[PDB]
Amino acid sequence: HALPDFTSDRYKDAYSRINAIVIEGEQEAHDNYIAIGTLLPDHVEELKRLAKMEMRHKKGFTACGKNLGVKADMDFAREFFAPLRDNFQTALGQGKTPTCLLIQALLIEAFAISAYHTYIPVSDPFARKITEGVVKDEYTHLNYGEAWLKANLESCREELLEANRENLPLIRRMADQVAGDAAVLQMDKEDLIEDFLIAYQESLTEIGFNTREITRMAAAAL
Ligand SMILES: CCOCCOCCOCCCCCCCCCCC=O
Ligand SMILES: [Fe+3]
Ligand SMILES: [Fe+3]
Repeated sequence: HALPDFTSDRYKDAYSRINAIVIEGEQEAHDNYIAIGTLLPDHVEELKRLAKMEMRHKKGFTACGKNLGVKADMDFAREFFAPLRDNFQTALGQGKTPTCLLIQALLIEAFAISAYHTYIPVSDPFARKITEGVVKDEYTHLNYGEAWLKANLESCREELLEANRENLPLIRRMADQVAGDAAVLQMDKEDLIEDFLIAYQESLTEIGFNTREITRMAAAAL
């Protein structure tokens, strides 16, 4: 806390959707951290700094698409995120800070970390430097969210178990929907799943969940 042919129509086609998802994910991260600031007004300056970070990342990932001569399929990306975006919006409107934090700071960050770690060894030299820069910049020891959830665990255990039950399957469906395009990019779905589960288990351990609790939570993916 072998390399694909980056110039082929097959590669560019799959990249148009993967690149769009990463770009949209970064925009949504910016919007979510600002929204979280309305729930945690004393966290506004840290959340503004984290939102500026994600926008820097959005620009770097936009340049990855441009460098390969690929037009990002933004409509596909907006639809890909719509279920999780809807649940974040519902929790936000209800003032459900633990749900908002689990979605953004835990699920989405672990999803991003796994994607970046899996992509790095199979990426083009331009995108590799951008992605490595993004991982060597997803940072505090604990996120605004480990740290707030670690500090507030006793008041929000049941909501966290509910948020996980509702949102972890959405993350699994997202991984299923993009597995084909990820394989075109020479990424193995099993590596993505393994890295996500490890990153998510690490965050849950840090927050104060025990092994049995984590096992039951990870099982909600099915
Ligand atoms: C239940 C296992 O779920 C496995 C999910 O594995 C991750 C597969 O994701 C590959 C698609 C790439 C999407 C990257 C998301 C970018 C979000 C960046 C937002 C920054 O906080
Ligand atoms: Fe990011
Ligand atoms: Fe992030």
